[PDB]
Amino acid sequence: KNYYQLPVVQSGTQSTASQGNRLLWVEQVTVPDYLAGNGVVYQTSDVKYVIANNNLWASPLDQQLRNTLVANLSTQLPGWVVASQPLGSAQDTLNVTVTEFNGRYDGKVIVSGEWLLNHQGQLIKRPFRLEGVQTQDGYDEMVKVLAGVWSQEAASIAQEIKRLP
Amino acid sequence: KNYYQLPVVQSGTQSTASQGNRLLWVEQVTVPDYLAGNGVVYQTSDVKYVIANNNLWASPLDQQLRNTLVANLSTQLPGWVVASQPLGSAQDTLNVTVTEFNGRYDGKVIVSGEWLLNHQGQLIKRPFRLEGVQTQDGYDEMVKVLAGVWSQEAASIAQEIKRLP
Amino acid sequence: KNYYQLPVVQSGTQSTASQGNRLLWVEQVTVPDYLAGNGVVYQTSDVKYVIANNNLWASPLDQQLRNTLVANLSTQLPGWVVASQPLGSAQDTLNVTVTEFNGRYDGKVIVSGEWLLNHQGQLIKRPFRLEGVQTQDGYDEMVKVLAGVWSQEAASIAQEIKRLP
Amino acid sequence: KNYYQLPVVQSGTQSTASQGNRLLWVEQVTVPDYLAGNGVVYQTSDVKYVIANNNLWASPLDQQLRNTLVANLSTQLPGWVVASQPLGSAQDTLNVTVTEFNGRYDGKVIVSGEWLLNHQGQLIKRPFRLEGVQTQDGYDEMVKVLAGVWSQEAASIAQEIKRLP
Amino acid sequence: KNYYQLPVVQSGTQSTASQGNRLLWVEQVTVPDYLAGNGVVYQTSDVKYVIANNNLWASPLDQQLRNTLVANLSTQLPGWVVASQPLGSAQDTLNVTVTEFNGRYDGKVIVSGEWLLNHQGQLIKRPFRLEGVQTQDGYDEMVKVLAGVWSQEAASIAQEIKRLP
Amino acid sequence: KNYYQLPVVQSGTQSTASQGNRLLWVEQVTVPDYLAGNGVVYQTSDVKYVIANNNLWASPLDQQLRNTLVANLSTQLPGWVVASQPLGSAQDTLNVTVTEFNGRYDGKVIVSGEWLLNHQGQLIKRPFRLEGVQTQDGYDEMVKVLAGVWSQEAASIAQEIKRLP
Amino acid sequence: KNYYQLPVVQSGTQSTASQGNRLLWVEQVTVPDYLAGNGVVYQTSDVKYVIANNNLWASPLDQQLRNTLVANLSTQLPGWVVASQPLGSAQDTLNVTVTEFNGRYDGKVIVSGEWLLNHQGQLIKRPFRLEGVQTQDGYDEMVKVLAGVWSQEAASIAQEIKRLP
Amino acid sequence: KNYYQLPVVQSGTQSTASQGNRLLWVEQVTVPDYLAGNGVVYQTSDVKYVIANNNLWASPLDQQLRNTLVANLSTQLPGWVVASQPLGSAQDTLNVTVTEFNGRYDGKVIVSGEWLLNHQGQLIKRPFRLEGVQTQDGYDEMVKVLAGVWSQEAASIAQEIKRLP
Repeated sequence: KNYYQLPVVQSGTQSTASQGNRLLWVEQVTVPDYLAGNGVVYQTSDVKYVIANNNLWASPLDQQLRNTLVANLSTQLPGWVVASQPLGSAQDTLNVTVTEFNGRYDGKVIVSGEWLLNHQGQLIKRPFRLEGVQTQDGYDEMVKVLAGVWSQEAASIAQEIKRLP
Repeated sequence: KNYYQLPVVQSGTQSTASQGNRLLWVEQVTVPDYLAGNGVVYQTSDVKYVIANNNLWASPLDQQLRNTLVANLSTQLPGWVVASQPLGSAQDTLNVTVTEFNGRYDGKVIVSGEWLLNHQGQLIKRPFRLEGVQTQDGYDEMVKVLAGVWSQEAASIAQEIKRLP
Repeated sequence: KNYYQLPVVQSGTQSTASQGNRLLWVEQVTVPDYLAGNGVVYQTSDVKYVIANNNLWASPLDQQLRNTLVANLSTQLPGWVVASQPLGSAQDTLNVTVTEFNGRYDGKVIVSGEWLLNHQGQLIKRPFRLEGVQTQDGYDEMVKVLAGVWSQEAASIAQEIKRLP
Repeated sequence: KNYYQLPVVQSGTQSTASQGNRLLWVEQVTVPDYLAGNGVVYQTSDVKYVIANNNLWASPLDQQLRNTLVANLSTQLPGWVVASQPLGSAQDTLNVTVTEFNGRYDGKVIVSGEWLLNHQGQLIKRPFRLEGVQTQDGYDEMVKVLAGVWSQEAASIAQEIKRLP
Repeated sequence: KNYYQLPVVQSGTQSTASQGNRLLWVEQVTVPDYLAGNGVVYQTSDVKYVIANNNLWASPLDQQLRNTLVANLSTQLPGWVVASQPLGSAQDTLNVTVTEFNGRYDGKVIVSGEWLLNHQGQLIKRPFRLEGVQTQDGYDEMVKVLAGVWSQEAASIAQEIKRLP
Repeated sequence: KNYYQLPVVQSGTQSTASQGNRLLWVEQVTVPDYLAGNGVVYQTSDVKYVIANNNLWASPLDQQLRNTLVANLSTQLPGWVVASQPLGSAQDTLNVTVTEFNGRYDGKVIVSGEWLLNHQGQLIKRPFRLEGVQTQDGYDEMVKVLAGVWSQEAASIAQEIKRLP
Repeated sequence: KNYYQLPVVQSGTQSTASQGNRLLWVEQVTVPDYLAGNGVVYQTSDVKYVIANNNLWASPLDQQLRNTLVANLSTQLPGWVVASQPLGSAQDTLNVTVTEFNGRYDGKVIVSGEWLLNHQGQLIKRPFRLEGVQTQDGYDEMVKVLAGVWSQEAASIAQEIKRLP
Repeated sequence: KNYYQLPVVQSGTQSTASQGNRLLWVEQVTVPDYLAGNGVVYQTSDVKYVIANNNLWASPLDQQLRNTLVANLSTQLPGWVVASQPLGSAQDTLNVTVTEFNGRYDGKVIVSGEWLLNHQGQLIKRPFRLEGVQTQDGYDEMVKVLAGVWSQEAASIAQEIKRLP
């Protein structure tokens, strides 16, 4: 048995308060049943996949993505309070649905999905596709590159958030 | 065991929804139990079909159709915001039913169904049938052609949407 | 294993709108437990039946009847919007209960049931019995003649609908 | 395994319900668990019965009784509208209970029960017992005679209905 | 296997109406778990009982008692409408709980319980104990004497009802 | 397997409840899981007990206690109406808890508990312990003595009730 | 098998009434899953425990603690009405959570937890740790010392209650 | 099978909550399924962990964390009242999430997470990571160090609380 968990990070000891508002609530990262299960997958063909047997998630993938996104956004938004729990009526909402989170026959690892943001009536939706390479052909390197690309797309979302005050 | 999933396309930097009218919600695409089952269907006679036991959907087919439809509509409606979740009050609703999504014994592939749309009170209903050809013997080519036909019908829905004031 | 599904049809590309109203909602085609199951049946005597073993429905019979009736009424009512989903408060309702959907010892295939329609307080109920013959003694021909007689009774209902503007 | 179902009779072109008063709803006919079970009962002594293990109802007996009652009442009440579903506000309600629906060791068949009806506030209650004779040794003849007695009691209910202003 | 059912009776063709009111609703005859089960019991000692193996109830004892009480009260109250279903707001209520329904080591068969009646605020409660003898030592005779004593206590309740207009 | 049940005593012609104040409702007597289990308990040491596997309650002990309490209270309160179901608005409530209902290794039997009563707003709380002696070796004698002690405590409750204005 | 139950006590025949108020409601004694189960435990190390196999609770530990606390508080608060059931709106509330209820490698038996009291807005919370010794190394003595220390902490709570009129 | 539980510390005579402002409620500490499982985790590589099958939590880890946090906060906030249950209206809320609570293959132990607090409308969010060293080979020492780090983080939360007016 081999279980993997996305390394969750933290933003030091900033202790951000809601005095300057800037609230953010993160809903559940919706994921289809071929990634939402406990099985790590590796694209072997154009539409054919392969579910791993003993290479599983430590906790379900959607919860991992939600918590790591909350951590990455809290790190990459200094002065913002981002939480996976409801904050208030003046909070801005974020809904993420992941479409791909696997490797590929060429040794590449793909992340992709869509994210929507509600800011006081203004809704902004955007899809994303990103790729990384494995230095060593292993599930360990696969999950690590997955986490790296997850951090990349979290940084993209943080930039898009900081763009509109 | 082999698993197949329809590739969910994605665009680049998308638009916002502060206009309100550029909103569309794709409710879950309903399919009958012979398509709702996790097995791939192969039409062998006029009313006879065969469900493959070792060739399955990676995730349930209805969720795949809903997600791929949302992605295609988000691509060919750049000024709009198409989502698989509710988006507002003046948001538009799109209810799609799929009656056939399988191949035939003559080496061909069929996709048929219906769809209803609500544009600010006006309800528009349209059925559709489409037929493609898989050129190489294999379920992978069948799934590829199926995804292509699904994208073609999403483009048809986009064209019908753009035909309104 | 041999699974059968009623061939669902379509009405081209009419794109009927609710501007001229003419809404129709189709409730679930209620069917007793000797036909509502997955087992095709063949009347062997006056009250004795025979449930088939490997001759089953692709999807449950009631859902098949509901969807095929929606399709047949959409085809046979040009200018009407017929759906298996609620349309509005000004919609007319239709409730169908099937009593027989099998073959007979003489090679005949029987369809029968009752249908009720609500049009703004005016309720119209009517029973129906119809028969067809099988050119070849086979379950394939049986299901095909069943679909043909289903289309026949759908045409009867469409005429009864078009009778009262 | 042999399955039996009561033949559901049907009339031709029936009437409408714009008058309101010509409305009747047959609630689900209740039978005890010795009749609610899917097995055919054979009364062997005064209080002793035997439930056939290989001779069963095609669908549960209570639903069959409700449907056959609705059909018979729709036949012998041409000016009325009898349905197994609610029909309006001024609609009439018919609650039927069946206490015996089986054959006896002397070669005879028994059908007994009670029924209550609500006519515009006036509640009318009447019990009934009827006995027929099966002439040929077989469960098929028993079911035939049972259906005939059920039709006779439906005719009795129709006569009691027609006796009101 | 030997199943027994309390013979339910009827009151001819009186067709009692609610014009003279006299409504009666019968609640579920509550019975403890040593009689409420499917097992006929036979008192072998002061507090020791014996549950029969193949001598069972055709339908659960409480439903049998409720239906037979409804029938006996409808027979023994000419001009009253007694039902196991709610009748109206002006109806009188009856609640019965049986404590014993078995035979005894001496060949005697005991029935006992308590019944409460609500008539427009006036509540009348009363316990009862009654005994019968078996002419032949058999479960058949046991159930038959049980039904006879049930009719006896039903007659007692009918007298107590007719006592207070 | 041997089953035991406490004999539920019964009186003759009882009284009515038009006075309102002569009303009492016995809520379900609660016992812990070592008494709530269907097995008879035998106290072997100070805190050690043994649950008989083949000597069981005919019906769950708590329901037996509630019914026997209602019967005894109906006997020793002739002017009152004690029931196991709600009786009105000015009705009185009696909540009894039983902590011990078993025999001891010295050949003796124990019954202990508490009870609360609501008399027109005044809440009265009283605990109780009682000890009897079984004279002949056998679980039957134990159950007999247990029922006797239960009747004694019901008489105590009756005496406390009669002590109020 | 060896089952143990905390000896519940009683306060004679005081028959305390609510005329002088002094109500007390006891909520469920919340207990973690290593003590809340049916398994008696014995601390073998600093953080290592040992769950007993055949040394179990007669009824679940939390119910036992709740009932014994109700009894001890009723004994040790003369003139108060303490119950495990709601008493009224003017009642004072008590919430207890136990953290330890086991023995130790040195033969010591530890009880510990926290209790909170609500008296008309004034909330008073307090933790407690207490120890006892076993004269004989046995589970019997263990449960007995547990009950003794439970009585001790009940006396402490009774003193804290009597401190504030 | 070996079970481990974090020792829940306890103080002496604590304070009251009549002031209202000295109130804190610790909602249930949430951990992912790799920590929510009853098994102890041992981090073997960067993203690889191993869950011990025979070394388990005595009770679920999340409940243990909540209880130990409440106890520590009750110790280092003498003037406050910290509870695991709601305490009032002006009460403060503390939502803690734990992302890591396990040891590493270099002989070290990690505890990381986040926590949010609501002080009279002001929401304060802070993450934390802490690392200890187990000196003797054994899961017992690991659990000891884990409890120590948890107490250290509770002290950090107490310090952040005391930093407010």
